[PDB]
Amino acid sequence: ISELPIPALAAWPPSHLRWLHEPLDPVQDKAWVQALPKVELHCHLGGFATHGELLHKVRQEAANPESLPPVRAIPLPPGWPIPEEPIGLERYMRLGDNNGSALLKDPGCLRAQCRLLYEALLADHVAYAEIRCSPANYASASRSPWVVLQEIRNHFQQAMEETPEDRRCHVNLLLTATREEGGDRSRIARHLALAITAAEHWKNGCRVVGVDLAGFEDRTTRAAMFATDFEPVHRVGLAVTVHAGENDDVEGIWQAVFKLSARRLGHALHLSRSPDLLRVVAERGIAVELCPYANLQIKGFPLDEEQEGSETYPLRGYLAAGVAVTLNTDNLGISQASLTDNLLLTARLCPGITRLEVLKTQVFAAQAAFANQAERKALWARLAQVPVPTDTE
Amino acid sequence: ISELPIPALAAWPPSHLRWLHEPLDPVQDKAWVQALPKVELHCHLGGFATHGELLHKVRQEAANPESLPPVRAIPLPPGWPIPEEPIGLERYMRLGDNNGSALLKDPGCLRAQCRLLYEALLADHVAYAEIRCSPANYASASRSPWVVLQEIRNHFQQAMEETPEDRRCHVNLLLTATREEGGDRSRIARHLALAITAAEHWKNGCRVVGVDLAGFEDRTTRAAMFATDFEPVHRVGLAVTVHAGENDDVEGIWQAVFKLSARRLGHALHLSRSPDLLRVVAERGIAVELCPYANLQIKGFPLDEEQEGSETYPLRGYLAAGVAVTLNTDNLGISQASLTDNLLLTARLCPGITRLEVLKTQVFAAQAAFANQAERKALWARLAQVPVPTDTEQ
Amino acid sequence: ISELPIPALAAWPPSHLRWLHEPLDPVQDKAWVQALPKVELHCHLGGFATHGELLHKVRQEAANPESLPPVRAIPLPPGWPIPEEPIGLERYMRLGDNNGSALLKDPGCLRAQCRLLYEALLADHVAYAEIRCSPANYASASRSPWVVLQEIRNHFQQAMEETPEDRRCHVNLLLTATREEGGDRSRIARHLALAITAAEHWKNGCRVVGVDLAGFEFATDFEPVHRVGLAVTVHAGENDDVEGIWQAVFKLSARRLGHALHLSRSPDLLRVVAERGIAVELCPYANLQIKGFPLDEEQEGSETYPLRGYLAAGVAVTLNTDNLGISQASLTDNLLLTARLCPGITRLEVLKTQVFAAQAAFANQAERKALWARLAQVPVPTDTEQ
Amino acid sequence: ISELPIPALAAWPPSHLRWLHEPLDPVQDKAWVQALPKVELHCHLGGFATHGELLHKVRQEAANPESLPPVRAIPLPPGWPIPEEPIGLERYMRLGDNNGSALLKDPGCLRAQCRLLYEALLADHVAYAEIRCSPANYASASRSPWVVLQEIRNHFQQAMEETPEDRRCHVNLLLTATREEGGDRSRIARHLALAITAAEHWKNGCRVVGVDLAGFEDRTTRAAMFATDFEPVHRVGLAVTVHAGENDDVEGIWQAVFKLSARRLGHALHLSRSPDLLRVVAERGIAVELCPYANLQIKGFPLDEEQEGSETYPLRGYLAAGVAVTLNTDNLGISQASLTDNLLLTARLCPGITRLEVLKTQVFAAQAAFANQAERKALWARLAQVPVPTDTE
Amino acid sequence: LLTATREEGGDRSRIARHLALAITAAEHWKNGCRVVGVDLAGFEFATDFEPVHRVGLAVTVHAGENDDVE
Amino acid sequence: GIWQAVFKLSARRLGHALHLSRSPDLLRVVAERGIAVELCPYANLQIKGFPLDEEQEGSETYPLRGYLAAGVAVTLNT
Ligand SMILES: Nc1ncnc2c1ncn2[C@@H]1O[C@H](COP(=O)(O)OP(=O)(O)OP(=O)(O)O)[C@@H](O)[C@H]1O
Ligand SMILES: Nc1ncnc2c1ncn2[C@@H]1O[C@H](COP(=O)(O)OP(=O)(O)OP(=O)(O)O)[C@@H](O)[C@H]1O
Ligand SMILES: Nc1ncnc2c1ncn2[C@@H]1O[C@H](COP(=O)(O)OP(=O)(O)OP(=O)(O)O)[C@@H](O)[C@H]1O
Ligand SMILES: Nc1ncnc2c1ncn2[C@@H]1O[C@H](COP(=O)(O)OP(=O)(O)OP(=O)(O)O)[C@@H](O)[C@H]1O
Ligand SMILES: [Mg+2]
Ligand SMILES: [Mg+2]
Ligand SMILES: [Zn+2]
Ligand SMILES: [Zn+2]
Ligand SMILES: [Zn+2]
Repeated sequence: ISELPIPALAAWPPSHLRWLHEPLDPVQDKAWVQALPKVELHCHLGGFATHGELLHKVRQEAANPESLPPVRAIPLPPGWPIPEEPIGLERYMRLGDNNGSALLKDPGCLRAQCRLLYEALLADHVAYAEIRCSPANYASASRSPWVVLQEIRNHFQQAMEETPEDRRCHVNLLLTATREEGGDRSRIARHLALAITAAEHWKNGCRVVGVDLAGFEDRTTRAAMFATDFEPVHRVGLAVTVHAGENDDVEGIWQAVFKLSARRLGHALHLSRSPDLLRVVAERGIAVELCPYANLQIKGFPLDEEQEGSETYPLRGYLAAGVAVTLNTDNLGISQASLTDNLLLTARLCPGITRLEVLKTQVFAAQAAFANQAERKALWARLAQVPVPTDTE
Repeated sequence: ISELPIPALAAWPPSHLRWLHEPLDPVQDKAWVQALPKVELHCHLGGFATHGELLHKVRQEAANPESLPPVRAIPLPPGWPIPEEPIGLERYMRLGDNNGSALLKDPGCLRAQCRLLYEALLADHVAYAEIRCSPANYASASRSPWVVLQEIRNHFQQAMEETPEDRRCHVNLLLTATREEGGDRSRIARHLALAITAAEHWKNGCRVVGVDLAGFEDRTTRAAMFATDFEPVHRVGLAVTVHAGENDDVEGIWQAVFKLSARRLGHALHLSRSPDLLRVVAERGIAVELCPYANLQIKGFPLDEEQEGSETYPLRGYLAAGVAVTLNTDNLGISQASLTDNLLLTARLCPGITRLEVLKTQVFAAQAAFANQAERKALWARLAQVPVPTDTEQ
Repeated sequence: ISELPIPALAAWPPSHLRWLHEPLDPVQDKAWVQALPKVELHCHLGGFATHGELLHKVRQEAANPESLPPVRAIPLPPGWPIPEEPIGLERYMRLGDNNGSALLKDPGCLRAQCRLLYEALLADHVAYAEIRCSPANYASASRSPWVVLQEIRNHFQQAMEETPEDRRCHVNLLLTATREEGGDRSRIARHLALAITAAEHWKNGCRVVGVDLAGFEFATDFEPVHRVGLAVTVHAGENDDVEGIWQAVFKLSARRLGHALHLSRSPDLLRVVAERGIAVELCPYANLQIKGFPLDEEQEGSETYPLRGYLAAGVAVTLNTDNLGISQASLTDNLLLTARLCPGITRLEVLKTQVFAAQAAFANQAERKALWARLAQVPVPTDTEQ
Repeated sequence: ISELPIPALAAWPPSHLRWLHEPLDPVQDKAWVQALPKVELHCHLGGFATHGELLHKVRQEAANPESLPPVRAIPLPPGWPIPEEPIGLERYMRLGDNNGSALLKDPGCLRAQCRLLYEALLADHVAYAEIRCSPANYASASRSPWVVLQEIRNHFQQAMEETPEDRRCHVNLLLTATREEGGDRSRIARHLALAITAAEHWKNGCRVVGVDLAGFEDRTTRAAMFATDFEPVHRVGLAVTVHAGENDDVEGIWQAVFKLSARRLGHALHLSRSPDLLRVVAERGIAVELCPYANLQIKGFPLDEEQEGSETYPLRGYLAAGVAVTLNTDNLGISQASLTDNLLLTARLCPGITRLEVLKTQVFAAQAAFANQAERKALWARLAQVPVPTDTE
Repeated sequence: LLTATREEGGDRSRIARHLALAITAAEHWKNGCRVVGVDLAGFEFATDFEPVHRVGLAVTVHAGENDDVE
Repeated sequence: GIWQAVFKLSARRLGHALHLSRSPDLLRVVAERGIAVELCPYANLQIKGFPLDEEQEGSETYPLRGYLAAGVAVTLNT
């Protein structure tokens, strides 16, 4: 019974302790997954309402109506949400363009984004979430990057107060730095000053808990990421999370762990190919952020297989290796899946996956989260509220 | 019309122009200096209402008039503000313990501090001021350093908008990297991060224009500050001023100019010892900001000497070497002297200083201010209104 | 129920769960701490038997009996498990000069030293131990530091195979690279290169798991160490700078801090050290004898022992013995004197220090599964009658 | 009379002041500009007698006439000095091949290049000149770079002492480190060491006032410059000037102002592209030295336009932004025109340029010059004799 | 040989002036008496002597007043 | 590269230093400090290629004799 992830999970009927050790079914477990207290660690604010009804619930709430960019017709590929072929990384980002930097440069639209994203998290029974936003991308002449960030924190804090304590998703903000750094260096340290300042203005509720180092994928940005002083952010308590991904550079992942002191690696899909890096990423406690739907639509993986293979999703191999893996959503709108759908899609990507393994990902996520001693004492008290199975056999 | 700093002093009557070249009279010219549109560059906000009737008025404005610390009795040296013998900076910095860290943590006391200070700036006819504040010292559990800073800016911004354009003193903010109390890399990283964010939150009115690198005296405070990357400060447009008082350390001034890229030197009273450093300061146009009363009280100088001596005030020596010298007040309350008084003391401190030297120091200050093109155009328009003399009869 | 660190403490009768939350008895619980499966993370090989009778046993079975330097004179301070006053560190080092570099720079003696130390670990019911050695300190003109290290590993490896698997104490080596503030810097280079080479040589049984740092309390010297999967632990004893623990965590990439008794001074270091999982190695007897702490106080003051404060803050605190012979106290004794130093320490906290050590050990996946299973069999209480 | 650059312009009658604010006429103002006390801050010694009669005058005074290189065929592009199309830097550099480090290696020819150049400076009524030379390029087996530098300084000093004080141009020397790509980084060390030695040797008359980083237009010598430790040249009182490379890079300029402590920038024609860099350059007081003819022939700009544009000469944009802009001649021989000719071209390159703008540029040059307190007090006394207009209406 | 002596927090201009003088004199004279190297009476500064090595000047370290192999 | 090897790697031998004569200062430093230049004739010919069976010393000729005449310690290897 010691193999169980949660201490409260041991004191169950013996039948359920055998059900949890049985492979998860992606069709009949939609109700059990839909009630699990979940943790979200890789969520982008810009890619939430990128098309559909949500894209018009935000545009109808704009402060000024006549300034919104006209809705362009971005054709979602066929087979979507599950494309028959990968669409690449560049096409994946371009899919969500009716939101982000063009729709949320408005007090009204940005408030519909924060408020609509919180209800979606509550609809998925998420107990903790680190939302990744770029305030510097949304700043107009009158709206400073601090004004934008100060409103995002206040909108989420307002949502967290109107809900009861037991149905309350605790939202924390990660500040991402990407895109513009390829043409300047002032922005890389202009964005690290917000985090240091934002990490001190607020001490309770919604807080800026870390700095998200997007742009670690490119090579010139990586030149400026190690050409920047990161000790000031380390002293102030901010944690560092990095985007790995298409660039399959083992040397890049090595520098982040030991030069930037990164505590989480995003989209580390090619980590098993280096056996020496896997151990270091497994003994030091580094948490890997995996996104099932967002990786199938950008890289492609075999679905509905029978036995493990050479191009299988690395979720199973990481768990055996001891790596602390976590399943996330990446882009709730640019993709079409909630945190429940992603957890269910890891039964057609990873053959033989156990239901208890789905619970371990929410225990690893509950330890990788950049929360304090108070936030992480109410998160574990909510993961112990896992619902009893509906079938049991 | 050969060597005239202000260009409005060219259609100047020859009788008055010759009067401009005569030595300044400390007692008679008090009325003329009082009407001069001056520039302030070294003014510590927390040393304004240190004692006297001004200290009390900051204390009935307290939002919570029960947590106010008691009034500690801090006697002044006899003969203040002109002490018989210099008291040193350690004793000097303790005279203003009734205001500062204790007090100014109440939101009401800070608002009175900012508004009362602005009133004293209009009384001296100051056209541009750069107040040095440390928001990290007035912060509490419910008041972060950013909240304190945003309150200080909005108190000065309101006062600016309530004044006519022709009689308005434009106030800017400098963030001070504190003395030996500072030096921790977790504290100098917070001070610079706040300055970078505040340098961009505001683009009109009262603004944050630079960081004051106090504690340069401490040898342990150095090399924690040379170990921090000041490049992001320079990229965002923040100017660096170094508070180089209370020693002759020639190898520290050399590194501030060329490593920290500092643009102003505070209390550089030993520049004449190193002629090589004096040429670099004069040629590169680094402004040396001198504080007459604060220097006389802290370290002492001869007064009313007939001829220039070895220990004489270096104000005229700096001017002869083409150094952009500026005269400031340092601490309005602790020193117990206004900007007008500081200019008049130069006659006693520096023998034979002409009335054109005083006007030159104000032109030097206008060039050394951390002001953008919009504020410079307004400051230059105010410096062209030189008051007409009254005693041009000898 | 979701507060015990092992999913086996929960499924007990109600009274046992109630006896754990009571303060640990430093007398009655002697028979129960002795039966606990402990984990040792701060043990020095050069201080096992520095005087007494075990000095003779190591001295008896040398291989060059005409070389053994004569026994010097070591006055133990008054009583000494527990000194009346601190003796300092530099004095504390010289309390064990009858054993170490001199005696162990002889093939026969070094066999006894590793053979006897493993004997002590078994008697204490230790399921895991990371021993610290300095092979370059035992080298001669015909016994290179590699030869010394290879002998040490096989002596521990031989003992492990001679003991049954149920009672086996898995031992791993931890090379100590000490910063000579006056001495030559080559021995820093030799030790690091020796650990980088030993990392790949052995993959089963006794292994060289990491490098220890007695000094710098060196950033560029440790980049190669991190490539080969070696974990660095930094001594943080004498001196009281925060900037040393601040550059050990983020420049040397340290994963364990030894004798860090002044973390509470800084309020940001405690959060960082308690949010990244950095473990603090504490030695009750060694810290008491070196620096001195109030004992038997009925309340927690300003100078009290920081174990309970660290535990409240979430810092992963382990309890160790540092030097066995020099301190003259076993792991159970160190685990019992903590009650005297820390008033109100519950007996579940003592169980907490062992779980934290299990997560702090430099063992691999296979090593951890044997260590975790062995910790599952927690001994049932004996004196539960009140 | 509150923004007049020169204090002596306030005493003018209030009828010429109206003329002073009118746009510069490049045809009717030839006589007025020719009598203006001018300042030359960018003038290469090796590109003066590159062709024409001046080349043969220099070639005729050689001490070793048998060693004179043959006069090669250098065809100037058609339409010179106003090329029909830009000819580029590399082609522009090769126009001055009949003069340079071929004739100047002869001690006799060096006198002609140094004494004829001074005679061309008095024709333009220049009150202060900063000639930049590379003594290491004219060295021989029996003539070290220090020997060449002594002759250059003493040839200009002799001419300076044979001219009246109210008619004498004060010539100062700048040493150029011309970026040998990798093969010779000892040339940079040799160049900087020569400047430091000469910075203390002479304290009166002609002096070595600074070092010219003409090699900043590269990528490996820019890296060589950025690791050269310019600290010693800063302690001996030497100023630093940097050639803003033809490559449109902003990261180089940011390091020239804050890492090399440069006090001037040469051909900084792309400062407006970064609005944050133009603000720092305008506030710190860095002087941008612009050559109209050298820029119109190398890069090419629209001429005689009736209004501004997206490709117009950046003189007006820099002046409006509060930047210290100076007009120079660069290579006075290769460009085939004088300082007076360059000033009148701004009426064609920059439409609407006023006659008070050219006066401002001379005031900017007088403040950007690397002169001491003695040479500056004599330069201002010469700039106060502004010639009275000959038209007035 | 030109001696570039580090001072106890004294002057730093002479350590650079002597190095520049040595670099110039190494190329100035090629017969008879010559400047053949620089003497370092301090640091016993690694970024201050790259120009010395790039020109072929030999350096001799003038150790003293200490017993340190470092 | 030959500069950083000598003065930053503290090299005592240089392998395949066929372009030493391009920098007279570097050649003089190598000769004076006694740094040995190890040359491989067949490997250099097969990789770089040099004229063969000439009668005089050309610009592209193999740099052995030039290095020996300059006082450099040259070694021939396989
Ligand atoms: N897979 C990825 N790889 C690299 N960068 C990514 C990736 N996914 C998101 N980003 C970065 O995340 C940043 C934040 O995206 P977000 O969804 O919050 O909207 P946004 O900033 O408005 O987007 P955009 O930059 O596309 O207009 C974007 O700048 C994008 O550069
Ligand atoms: N060297 C200095 N460093 C920092 N602040 C200074 C200094 N000299 C004067 N001050 C004033 O101190 C203010 C912040 O510090 P604080 O008000 O606590 O003063 P203090 O000198 O530390 O002591 P006190 O509060 O007793 O006056 C600054 O805004 C400035 O007004
Ligand atoms: N508790 C400690 N604190 C600091 N340094 C220590 C400590 N214990 C040992 N060292 C250092 O580690 C080395 C000794 O390690 P070890 O105890 O394994 O061998 P030893 O037999 O005691 O050696 P030696 O006789 O050379 O001291 C020496 O550098 C000693 O300074
Ligand atoms: N416009 C320019 N941009 C960049 N570098 C330049 C420019 N003009 C000249 N230089 C550099 O200045 C160096 C010295 O120029 P100068 O005219 O004084 O010498 P020179 O005798 O003409 O030299 P050379 O024969 O090598 O061209 C030239 O070698 C060239 O490297
Ligand atoms: Mg010992
Ligand atoms: Mg030429
Ligand atoms: Zn992300
Ligand atoms: Zn001050
Ligand atoms: Zn040039």
